[PDB]
Amino acid sequence: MEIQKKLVDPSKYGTKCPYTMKPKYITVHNTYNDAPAENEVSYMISNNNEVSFHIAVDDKKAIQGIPLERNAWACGDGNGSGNRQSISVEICYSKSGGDRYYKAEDNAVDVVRQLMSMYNIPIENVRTHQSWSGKYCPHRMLAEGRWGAFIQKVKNGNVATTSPT
Ligand SMILES: [Zn+2]
Repeated sequence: MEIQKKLVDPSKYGTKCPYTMKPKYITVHNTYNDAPAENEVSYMISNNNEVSFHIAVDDKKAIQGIPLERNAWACGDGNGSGNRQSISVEICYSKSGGDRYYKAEDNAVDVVRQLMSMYNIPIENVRTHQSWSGKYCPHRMLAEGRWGAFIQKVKNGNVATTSPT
């Protein structure tokens, strides 16, 4: 999966990621609304709002907006774990639920494994927004029992042993 780079401006760092920290975990979220990942990033990096994320992936494209060598306020967990040292991945089109979501999820898989490989994050550190504080973000994944599946998919790169064929 190809990641786009339109990372946030240094002047916006201290509203999206004022601190610098190395990510040890990964936090996956599902989108409650449908939009291309590029839309989410363009919006998020320019926001004044506390909540930020690193990489957004949709069915079409994957775009990263917050530098991974910095924090991301995502969980509202303050200084606990993910807000400080996790990678926030936002799956776009989760609201759309259908084909756009299925690709977006599959695309996140490929993206997420890269972080596990590069930053040395075990699949055991991939957590939900609820796993830190309790905001239900991966709604689709949690409700349909697709979280564990996603996690196994990320483990290898989509075609891990979790899809019976
Ligand atoms: Zn969230």
